[PDB]
Amino acid sequence: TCPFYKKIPGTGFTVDAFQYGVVEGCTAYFLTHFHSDHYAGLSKHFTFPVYCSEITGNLLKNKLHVQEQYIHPLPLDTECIVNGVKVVLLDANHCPGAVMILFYLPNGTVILHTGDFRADPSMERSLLADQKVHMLYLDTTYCSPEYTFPSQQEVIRFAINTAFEAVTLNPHALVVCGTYSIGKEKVFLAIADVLGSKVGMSQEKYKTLQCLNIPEINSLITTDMCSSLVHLLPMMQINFKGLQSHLKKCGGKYNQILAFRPTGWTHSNKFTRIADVIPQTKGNISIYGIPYSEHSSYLEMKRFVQWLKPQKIIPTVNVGTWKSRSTMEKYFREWKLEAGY
Ligand code: NI
Repeated sequence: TCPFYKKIPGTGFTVDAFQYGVVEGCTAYFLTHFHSDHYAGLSKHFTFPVYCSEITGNLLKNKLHVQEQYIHPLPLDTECIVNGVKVVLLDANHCPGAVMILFYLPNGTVILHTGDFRADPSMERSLLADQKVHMLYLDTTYCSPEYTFPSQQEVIRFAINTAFEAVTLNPHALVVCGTYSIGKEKVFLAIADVLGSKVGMSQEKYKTLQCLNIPEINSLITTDMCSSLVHLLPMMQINFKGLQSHLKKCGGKYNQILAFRPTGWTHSNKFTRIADVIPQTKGNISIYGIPYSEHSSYLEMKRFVQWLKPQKIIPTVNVGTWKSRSTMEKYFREWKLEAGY
């Protein structure tokens, strides 16, 4: 059944709750972003109102074939009334179209639902600065102190420098980047930009990217693989067997592959820095795992929460085990005692 952490009290609303059939008493279904664990269950047969960003609405229409009459896109940073309740959508700094949602309950309670987010100090100057938030539904993906990772900017500088050096040393090297969802587009766009190439990809992935309102996108991507020296493949294909296979497909146009796997966290984060990362190499193929995250580090999460000073925190990630739930509750209490709320 629908878990309590997907329901907004005092309303008929649910958030990211499309796989339970009809939720008894739901009058509006919000969707924070287009990732499959969140939209799971939506299709052309859905007949309840879906509230979301413009970009998530484009993906629902074009990829899932949800009918236009059930898609309700809302502008960001704008007070809107939904079924009698004031809401605001905020940029979540996750993937394209991803939002946080502020609910203003008729009784005066204010609720923030972060969806999935990567906390940033810029959020401290949004419409959140303007009133008190009582209850926080929090993306706790990386809620433990071991989870450090570099800034997105640091990671993209590493990727750009690595690729430019490799291709300038060997003009017959191909760059491949893995993907299995929307998000982390800066990785392949930044590398293609420094190399004066468009990124080449499958017709399905091109269609997905043409839904994201990225400025000048027609100048940056293509379905013509041959004309491109940055290819995107399914993340599954980013291994030596998959890459040797791919290289055969290019008809001796290339003699070397340099591949990127943008992971979340991996345990080499605890020891090694970004300047010191090394690839796995077999033959003329080298694979770099780069820690490009679209979720909060522990410290970023902690700063946001200590700034916001909520009365109550409801985790939305890692909630399935008693050990995880207890660990999280211990950090929340530490944070509240340190900051004095
Ligand atoms: Ni997500």
